[PDB]
Parts: sequence; structure tokens; C-alpha cells
Amino acid sequence: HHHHHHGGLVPRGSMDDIYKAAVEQLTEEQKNEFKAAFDIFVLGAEDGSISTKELGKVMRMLGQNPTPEELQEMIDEVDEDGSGTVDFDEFLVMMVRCMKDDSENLYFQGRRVRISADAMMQALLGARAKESLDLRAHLK
Ligand SMILES: [Ca+2]
Repeated sequence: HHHHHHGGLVPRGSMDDIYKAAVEQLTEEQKNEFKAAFDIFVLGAEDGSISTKELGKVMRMLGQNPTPEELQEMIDEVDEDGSGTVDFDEFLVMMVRCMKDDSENLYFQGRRVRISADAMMQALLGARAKESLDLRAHLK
């Protein structure tokens, strides 16, 4: 409907709503997975936060070779304040938005959109592994 744009010039004292929404959409197990993904994205971070190189890195793996300008525009476009860099807070809400955004935009008969979120997630996980639970005994 109207929602809320301005921060009310009153930082902190809330933010609980954002966390609550994430919890409702993301489960405890899912939340842990999210953190794991964040750590991977944080790896190689020039400024400690996702950048053109980080985003470009995954693009190369997908077989895509986007220009530096394209990556910069994408970050600025998705950026909350257009700072040009996505921080932990911005990254967290960004992921949540993409989740509900995709759900909202479905209607019927989808179209080949670059890559699917599920496909990317599966690629990150690669081969299934549960040897973590069993260390002394190896069963595969
Ligand atoms: Ca930003």
C-alpha cells in the first residue's frame, strides 16, 4: 500500500520488523545457510563487501562475461542508497527482497531468465555431503 520510505530520522530503536520478516520467510536452517553464502561472497572482497570482482567472479563461472560498467550499474540499481557498495545490512535485506520479489512475479508461464536462484544455490552446494554428521564412520 503505502509502506514506509523515510527512516523517520530515527536510527535504531527498531529494525526488529526487518528481522521478523526475514525469520518468517527464512527458517532457522535456512538462516544458517544464508550466513554460509555471505561468507563465500565476502571471500576475495576488496573492501570486505561484495564488489564488481566478486559479482563478476560468479558471472564468469556461469559462463557470462559482463563489462565492469554493467556490474557497477547493477549494484547502484539494487543499492538501497546508491552508495555503490552493499554492506551486511543492505545485503541481508537484498537477499530477502529477491526471495519475495521472485515469488510475487510469477503469474504463469515463466521465461528463460539468465539463471534460476535454485539452480545457483544447488551449484554452490555442488555434490551432496553429510559426512559431517559421521566422522569416525565413512559411508558413501
Ligand atoms: Ca548500498
